[PDB]
Amino acid sequence: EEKEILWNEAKAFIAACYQELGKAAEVKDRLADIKSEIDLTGSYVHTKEELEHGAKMAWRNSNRCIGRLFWNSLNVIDRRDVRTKEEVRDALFHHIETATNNGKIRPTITIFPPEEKGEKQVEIWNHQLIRYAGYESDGERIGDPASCSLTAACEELGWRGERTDFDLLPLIFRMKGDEQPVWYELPRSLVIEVPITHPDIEAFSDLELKWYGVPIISDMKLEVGGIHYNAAPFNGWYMGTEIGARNLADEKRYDKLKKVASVIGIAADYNTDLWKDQALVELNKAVLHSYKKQGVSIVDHHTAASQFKRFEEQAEEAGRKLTGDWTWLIPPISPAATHIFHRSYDNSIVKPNYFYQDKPYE
Amino acid sequence: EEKEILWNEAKAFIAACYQELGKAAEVKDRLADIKSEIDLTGSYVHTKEELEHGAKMAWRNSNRCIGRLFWNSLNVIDRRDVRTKEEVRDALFHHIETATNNGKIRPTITIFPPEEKGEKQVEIWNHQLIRYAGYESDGERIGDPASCSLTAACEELGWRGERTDFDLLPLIFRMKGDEQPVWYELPRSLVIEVPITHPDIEAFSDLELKWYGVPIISDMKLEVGGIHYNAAPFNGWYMGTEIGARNLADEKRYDKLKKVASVIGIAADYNTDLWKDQALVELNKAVLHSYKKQGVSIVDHHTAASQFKRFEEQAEEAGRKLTGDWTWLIPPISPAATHIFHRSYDNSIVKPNYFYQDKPYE
Ligand code: HEM
Ligand code: HEM
Ligand SMILES: C=NCc1cncc(OCc2ccc3ccc(N)nc3c2)c1
Ligand SMILES: C=NCc1cncc(OCc2ccc3ccc(N)nc3c2)c1
Ligand SMILES: C[C@H](O)[C@H](O)[C@H]1CNc2nc(N)[nH]c(=O)c2N1
Ligand SMILES: C[C@H](O)[C@H](O)[C@H]1CNc2nc(N)[nH]c(=O)c2N1
Ligand SMILES: [Cl-]
Ligand SMILES: [Cl-]
Repeated sequence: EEKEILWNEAKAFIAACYQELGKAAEVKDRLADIKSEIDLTGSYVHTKEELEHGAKMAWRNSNRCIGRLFWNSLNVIDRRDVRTKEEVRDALFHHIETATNNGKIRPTITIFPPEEKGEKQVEIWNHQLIRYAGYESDGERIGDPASCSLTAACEELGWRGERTDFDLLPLIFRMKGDEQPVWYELPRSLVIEVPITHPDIEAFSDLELKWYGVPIISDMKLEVGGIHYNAAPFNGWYMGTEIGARNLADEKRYDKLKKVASVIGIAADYNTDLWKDQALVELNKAVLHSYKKQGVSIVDHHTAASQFKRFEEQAEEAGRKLTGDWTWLIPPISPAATHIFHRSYDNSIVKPNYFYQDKPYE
Repeated sequence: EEKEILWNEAKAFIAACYQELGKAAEVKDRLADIKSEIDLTGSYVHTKEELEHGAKMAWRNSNRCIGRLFWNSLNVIDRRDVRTKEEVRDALFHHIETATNNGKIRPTITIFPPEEKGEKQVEIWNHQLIRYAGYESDGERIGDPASCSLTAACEELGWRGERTDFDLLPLIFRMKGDEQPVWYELPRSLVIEVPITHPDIEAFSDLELKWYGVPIISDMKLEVGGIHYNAAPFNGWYMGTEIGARNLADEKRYDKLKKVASVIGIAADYNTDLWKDQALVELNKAVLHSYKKQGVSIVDHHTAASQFKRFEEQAEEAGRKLTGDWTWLIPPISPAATHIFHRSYDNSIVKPNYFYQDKPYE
């Protein structure tokens, strides 16, 4: 019956994928070979064309993503050939390098061997390949609280963080047949960081804020035609709000709004002064300004929303249903200033897609 | 069967209402009289206590409302005795006066006779008792575009607006047995308006912006225990964002953000400058400052969210399920700065409640 779910998903994917690539006449024969392959082996292997397009379809189907306009230009790196942790490590190093591209970020996905019997070949522990550590001890909070549990896990494995507010977490992943994951410290030369300054508030640098250049989500599962690629790290460029309105602003993150209000010279005493709102705007202006100044790719929420409007228009022209999660698509600042706020979206799940999966820690 | 829906709703309402008022032992007898009344008359008449509490329950059940903490302090005016348009007019005039309360706004509802056979005794055309007219002709747009259709309707009835950007629409309602609605010009002495100034940007007054003091929604239907009060205008005080981030900001409303950016001395050329976001903050600061300065009640979105958190806490303590519409509860500026953004809400509809109903114009 496991050979039935896989067979059904495969038929749906191959038909759709080959339609879009204009290879509709080759569906019948390809479906034949797959049918035999599932019978004989219990699974099937995607061609590079299928895998590449499947990854692109998956991004296109990500309801929560505002940046889906450029789904078809995704850079897909096929690494189903890896067998050693050294190979996984170097593939992850390479992903960071090519995606970063000296600041001109290339949306990229590196695809590792898929689950077999639901048995993972490679199991990545990082939420993102580049992320800051977090510590909580004796009322003392350091770094990114979102990373507290992974950090403690890494420190259980012999790693020790310097306990700055911006410790780079090591890459940590487990190979099939190993009981523990291994960890590799990130070469700093691969990691671009952006110091946060303000275009006209000189004192903003006193906050000593910074963030990393490329968000590379590495703990989600890519599903393509019944095949579960549990290890397939992917990246885009940041939307400024992710950093300015969430990462550095949330009380359960870096919680910097009070300090921003201070350096911009406004009181943080009264709700009616809207000091949090003002601090959010200046901080988000600072983030955008800082990334542009260092020549690292970034998009503001207005421009991103305009691009998403075009994605909507493109979907209609192509005859494809549009799906989306309104609650995630709206930016966390001035959402009513975007068209997204003023329309509704069908939150139906279409495959191929990227999914949450259980963590091996916590 | 119409006597069945009514009977079922009545049983559910009376039981619940009398539980909450601690009059549980009187349910059986009250349900008896109602049962006979429905048999004999085809409907039933609420006691003043039931009507008052039903209106309060309805507010408490309004999923989209962030101000529900004060549901139990609602001022309920029972006007089921009205029979003439002069009486309706004076009741509406009175509502404006008492709710305004010289600026110290009292949340108030005036309840008119309910539908009979679904036949309306009184039919209010206004969306709000106080609202600005809107005009669209020859590429010339004046006033509030949201009011374009009602304004044209009023001008079909012999009314003529001065075509300022802030023409007060007349009260317009239709009595049962009349073919046309009547209209009465609002006495200016009853209407408080607030000129919009900025606490430290003196040039802000050049925009000549203003808004009315009290939002009195007058086109929704109150449903209590099977009884349809189609005419029951109600009001609270404004949350600043309604005016600053929507009414004066929406492109399909007053569309003032470009002009705000000008008077606050920032460029409106680049999305990356976040000029819309900055303009929104200053405009919303101006609104709050202006209402406080004139001694007209208003609440900022942070304070309102804190109050709503208490409503959530109060609901749990009372053993009542909480319902809400996340998409409407989140404020249109800095929503992620409120707790509302970071939790989910069950959007189930509980009666008593306030409902949309079809308009007699358009
Ligand atoms: C090219 C630049 C991109 C931008 C600006 C962008 C923007 C965003 C943003 C702002 C979010 C919300 C993140 C959050 O609230 O935590 C998001 C979610 C998401 N994006 Fe994108 N994105 C981009 C590229 C991509 C790529 C390349 C993929 C994968 C192929 C992708 C897949 C997703 C997914 C799966 C989510 C939802 C994750 C979740 O459910 O938690 N996006 N995107
Ligand atoms: C006391 C001050 C109050 C504040 C600050 C407040 C705040 C709000 C706000 C901001 C909205 C959203 C409006 C929009 O987006 O168009 C809302 C919706 C609503 N409020 Fe309140 N409210 C208050 C009192 C009341 C009262 C007295 C009632 C009725 C008894 C009420 C019932 C509702 C209803 C029914 C809606 C939704 C209307 C719709 O679905 O379009 N609220 N409230
Ligand atoms: C832990 N935060 C929730 C979470 C969980 N699991 C995956 C997540 O991904 C968010 C996400 C995913 C893809 C992105 C692509 C580009 C971008 N700028 N941000 C992006 C953000 C977020
Ligand atoms: C036409 N705009 C949509 C709409 C339709 N029908 C009713 C509406 O009511 C919004 C509403 C309702 C009650 C309120 C009470 C207080 C307040 N400050 N705003 C309030 C706003 C809104
Ligand atoms: C599409 C969406 O339902 C619609 O634009 C809503 C979004 N949330 C809102 N929330 C409030 N308070 N008021 C509104 O008018 C809207 N508009
Ligand atoms: C409760 C709600 O689902 C949750 O807080 C969501 C709201 N919308 C969001 N939207 C984005 N883009 N990112 C988030 O983390 C969240 N949080
Ligand atoms: Cl992030
Ligand atoms: Cl309004």
